[PDB]
Amino acid sequence: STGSATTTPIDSLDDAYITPVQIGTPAQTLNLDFDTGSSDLWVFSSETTASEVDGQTIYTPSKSTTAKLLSGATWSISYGDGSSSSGDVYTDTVSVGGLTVTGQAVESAKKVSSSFTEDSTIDGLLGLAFSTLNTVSPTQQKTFFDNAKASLDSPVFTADLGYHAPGTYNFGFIDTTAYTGSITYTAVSTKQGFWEWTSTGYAVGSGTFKSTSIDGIADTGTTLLYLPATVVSAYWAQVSGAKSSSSVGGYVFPCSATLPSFTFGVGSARIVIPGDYIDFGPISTGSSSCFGGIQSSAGIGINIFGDVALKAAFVVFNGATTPTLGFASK
Repeated sequence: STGSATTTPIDSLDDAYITPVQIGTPAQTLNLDFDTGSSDLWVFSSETTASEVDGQTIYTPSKSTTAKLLSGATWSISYGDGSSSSGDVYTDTVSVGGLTVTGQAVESAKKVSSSFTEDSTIDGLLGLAFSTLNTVSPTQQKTFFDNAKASLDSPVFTADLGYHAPGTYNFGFIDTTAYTGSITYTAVSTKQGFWEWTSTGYAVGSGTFKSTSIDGIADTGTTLLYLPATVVSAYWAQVSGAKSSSSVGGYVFPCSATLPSFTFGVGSARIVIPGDYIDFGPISTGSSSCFGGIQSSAGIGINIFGDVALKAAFVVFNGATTPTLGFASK
């Protein structure tokens, strides 16, 4: 089997992407944030505290003929941005882009933190990291990918995120029309439950490439590119008037600037992030200070190749017995 679904930016900045997901019988379609940095499929639901729901579409298990309470199971998750959610668990039929899994754990939120409530466009998350990170207790549950894997034509999914445009998540096949040149594959460590890999270095603009190992994670659920402070300082030093602002919480730059590109290495290959991808617009409405898309990972404890980086590539998440990542230009 295969599946193919379009993923759509939630706003004009590409702060996140949503993908429609069918849950239950008859189908209830929710728009989920596919997150290769976590391993829980959780939804706004009929159980969510009413004051914490503001415009989201909810899953109502009582209206699904295939929903079953997973008795005694609970979940609770905290993300890198400080957000959180928790609740109880159903199993139900879940389809993505025509690919169906029966018996998928659908984590129903009883509580969500304010950032979730305030984002009306995201109805929940679909985690695509390794199932070792799944938070269900006392019986850990599998991701949608892990449950689909054995049925897929190939044990892979791909992320093809757009810049200010829709893109695609495919399951079970590699669309050879969706990228240019060849795909470079690189090793993955699953020791922390992430798609963790090592970039071979970077360049700023037209500058020379710096060969240096940068360990980090491929994380579709993180907006920005978080890299070591040395690398980030070297990038922003090329932008007149850029500075790190402790009050704003990262590097800002004059909205009048033209940003340089940023290149990262994948083995001997290179992915170029155009400068425009690094502009996250005014820090507050009408400001002439703009927020940067490359930020320091210092204090986060891991480097994160978030959407800023991944949207410059066609990315293969290879879930074979030994997982690997692949990157191609597009």
